[PDB]
Amino acid sequence: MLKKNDIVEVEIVDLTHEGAGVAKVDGLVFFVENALPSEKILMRVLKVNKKIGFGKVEKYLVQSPHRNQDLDLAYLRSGIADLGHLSYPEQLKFKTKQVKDSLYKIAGIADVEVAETLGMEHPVKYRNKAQVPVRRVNGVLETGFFRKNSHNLMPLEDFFIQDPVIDQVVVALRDLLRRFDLKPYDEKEQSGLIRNLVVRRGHYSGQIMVVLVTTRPKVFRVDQLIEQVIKQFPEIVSVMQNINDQNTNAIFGKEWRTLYGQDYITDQMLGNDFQIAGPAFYQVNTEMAEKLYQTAIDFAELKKDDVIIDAYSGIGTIGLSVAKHVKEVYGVELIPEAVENSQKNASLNKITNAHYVCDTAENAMKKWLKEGIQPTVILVDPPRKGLTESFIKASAQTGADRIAYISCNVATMARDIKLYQELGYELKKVQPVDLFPQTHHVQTVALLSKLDVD
RNA sequence: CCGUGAAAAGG
Ligand SMILES: Nc1ncnc2c1ncn2[C@@H]1O[C@H](CSCC[C@H](N)C(=O)O)[C@@H](O)[C@H]1O
Ligand code: NI
Repeated sequence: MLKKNDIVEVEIVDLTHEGAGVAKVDGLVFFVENALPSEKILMRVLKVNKKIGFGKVEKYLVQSPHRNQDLDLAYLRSGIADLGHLSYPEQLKFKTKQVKDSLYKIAGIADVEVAETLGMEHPVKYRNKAQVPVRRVNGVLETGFFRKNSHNLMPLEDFFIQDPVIDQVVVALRDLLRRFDLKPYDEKEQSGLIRNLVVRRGHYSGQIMVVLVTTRPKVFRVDQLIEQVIKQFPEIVSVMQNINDQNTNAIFGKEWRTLYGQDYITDQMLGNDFQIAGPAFYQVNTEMAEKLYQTAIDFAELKKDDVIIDAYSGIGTIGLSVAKHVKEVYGVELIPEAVENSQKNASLNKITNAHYVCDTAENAMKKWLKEGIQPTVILVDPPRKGLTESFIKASAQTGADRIAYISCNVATMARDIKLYQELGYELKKVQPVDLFPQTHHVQTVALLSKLDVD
């Protein structure tokens, strides 16, 4: 039978969720990276069980017409750009296909129109944030990205999909951590000082926050290292320290300190100014977030008398960008630093009709139900894991006739939609947006609508 | 799920 690195000619017939190539081999399904439909490869088997297997391209016999390369002294996987070998138009078609397929396979919904993916004019160098691990590799302190399904660091200077300024700051920081001989983190030995570098840069403002993620409070010569980097990049207005002392894959720990300047940067979205703290979420592709937000606004058909609840509000980018053309905005957030951004961001743009709280989304709804606040619309933008049942049910009991659900994960979105249908919400429209070009990730906005009156 | 373009291990 087929066993580890036997060699076999196969033809790819489809692309998985992750963008891996599917091949059939004598009853078995094989998954293989950097192989597009139509391509014929010699395939070396990596592992094979009963049913499923994994394979690697030994040689390309015939390459797809849709392959990029061409481009270009790769950029070869790394982890960053797992759809980068695909031309950009086929990326869009793939993401549209992924939304239809999940809607059907999980929600059971065959009967809805899924618009084609709204692509990016220049789908490169788009990321306003870099979270870079710092490790010891072949003697030397290195910045880079983990290989898929590993914590094997691949040294890197060019990151392809990042704002190129962020790239330079990371390389400058790397050169300064070598020269001041600061000690990189080691996961196994549980030793060292420098765990991660985080660099965020305003898309419109150009203001940079640097975060040093470290295992301990004390960093020898930190002020001298700040002074050097601030000389090279005078757009740096914030240098912060995060202390993460735990054996965990979470990048950030509990404690934050300001080593230099402010503990926020300012950026603009939709002509409103927003202050952004280090641990607050901010969409990593601003240009496309602006179209995603606009899309959500147009789906929701707001009027001057509407009362919006902004669940999972963050720093209130959605909330406050609708606040001018509605009656009231009510927002719930998880982490204080972001709510205090919210209240300050309201103040900053002279918005009196937006009301933020700290809480879980469920409780603020419970409090708002008892308080007598009657919302017309619900805007939710949850993380990858989606919504909880408890939130879905509490949201459906407000009588809100419209729900705009913004999602960065179709799997959970669909599950959540299926629930909302059993509580009298019909899925009216769905619009994928390409927030993460060259990756398998897809951003969607779905509009949900009250039929029943209950 | 902790867990955030990648994100082992361990819960
Ligand atoms: N159960 C819950 N209740 C309220 N907020 C939550 C939550 N779970 C996660 N969150 C928060 O919801 C946010 C999702 S990110 C959405 C923020 C917004 N689009 C922006 O651009 O700023 C995160 O900040 C997260 O901390
Ligand atoms: Ni995925």
